[PDB]
Amino acid sequence: MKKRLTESQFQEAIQGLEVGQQTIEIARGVLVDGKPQATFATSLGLTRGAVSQAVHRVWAAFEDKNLPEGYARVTAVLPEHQAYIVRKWEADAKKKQET
Amino acid sequence: KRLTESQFQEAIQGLEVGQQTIEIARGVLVDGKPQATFATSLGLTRGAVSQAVHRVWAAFEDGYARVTAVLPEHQAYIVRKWEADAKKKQETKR
Repeated sequence: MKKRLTESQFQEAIQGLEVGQQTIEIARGVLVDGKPQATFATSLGLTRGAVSQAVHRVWAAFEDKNLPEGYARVTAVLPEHQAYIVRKWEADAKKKQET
Repeated sequence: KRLTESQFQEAIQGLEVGQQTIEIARGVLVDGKPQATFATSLGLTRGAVSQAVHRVWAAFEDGYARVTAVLPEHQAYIVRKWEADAKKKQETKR
């Protein structure tokens, strides 16, 4: 990452999305305001996983609408060395997209 | 087999599930009720119930990191196979 969205991108993300208002507020706070997830867990009395779950739903909604040709979205838990390779792949991807 | 409420609380913190999953897991692992009671009461498959209980138990039992990325399809498929091969390894390990 970082994983960020403008308000305009955020609206596109939730456009026609089945999602509750609390999920939206957390998602907004994390993705467009840039706040850490742990703060929303503490303030709202939610587990860190519930918060992560809310952020992911909106982020995924956006990406699924903005996948370049030949690309796909993945979320997965991986041993650290594999996570390292993914980051490299992600960075390489981004440079090509930019170009 | 079983968990304390203290252990239960600890195990559910990182889980991305709905309250139903959590409540089934409490009933089975903390209060000790059979799984089939929840499949029957709620109208769930036994698989959905076993999966709910397992997620919570595995969280108690268990060099890893969470990644989220958009990649060229060939790499996306590899991540999914890695994840799969990793969970079947963590299934046995020994």
